[PDB]
Amino acid sequence: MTEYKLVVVGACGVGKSALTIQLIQNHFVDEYDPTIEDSYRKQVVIDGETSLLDILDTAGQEEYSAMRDQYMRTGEGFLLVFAINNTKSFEDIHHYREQIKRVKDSEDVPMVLVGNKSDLPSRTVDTKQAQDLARSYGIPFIETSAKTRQGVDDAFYTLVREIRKHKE
Ligand SMILES: *CCC(=O)N1CCN(c2ncnc3cc(-c4ccccc4F)c(Cl)cc23)CC1
Ligand SMILES: Nc1nc2c(ncn2[C@@H]2O[C@H](COP(=O)(O)OP(=O)(O)O)[C@@H](O)[C@H]2O)c(=O)[nH]1
Ligand SMILES: [Ca+2]
Ligand SMILES: [Ca+2]
Repeated sequence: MTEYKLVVVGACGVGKSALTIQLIQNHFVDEYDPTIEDSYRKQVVIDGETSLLDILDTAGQEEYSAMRDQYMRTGEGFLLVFAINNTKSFEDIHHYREQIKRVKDSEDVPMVLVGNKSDLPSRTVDTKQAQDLARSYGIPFIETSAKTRQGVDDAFYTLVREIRKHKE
């Protein structure tokens, strides 16, 4: 039925590929090529409605390109991923949201804030601080672990729900 282009963004090392490969292939990768950018496709039923998801896992370099902008424009929703043990990656969220706003030429873009690595005890970003950030953005916040699979489906499916809400 409906096709959704989902884009997974966030700093290096936060778990973007690990989340995406869990969702698609149902295993946890311990180290995956940090530069590679690929898309993945999956059909899922969400709220009784079949959804064909096309998921772009971002990586590459810390640089502007017209080519990356082109692909980011195709996205209909974005996962803003940080790691709960990496404060810099949380500080970086703001940058990704701003660059999304730029390429979509919209401040109302479907997004979900994802705090990954929830299985690690050594947390440095409090749930409250991330919840307050998500509240300021008007988006959901979901804690995940690509390692245990806690919240992985929920994060992607909540982003599809956000895209559906926005399209109406
Ligand atoms: C370790 C490799 C990795 O995961 N990344 C490389 C650095 N990336 C990155 N660095 C800075 N800026 C961005 C900006 C974007 C972006 C551009 C336009 C719209 C939306 C958007 F997120 C991206 Cl895709 C990656 C950047 C990515 C992480
Ligand atoms: N403990 C833990 N490690 C994770 C989790 N997600 C990713 N990692 C690890 O963190 C590192 C970076 O993951 P990766 O998916 O390559 O990050 P990316 O640069 O954002 O794509 C790898 O060692 C992964 O195994 C998680 O939820 N829990
Ligand atoms: Ca990656
Ligand atoms: Ca909103």
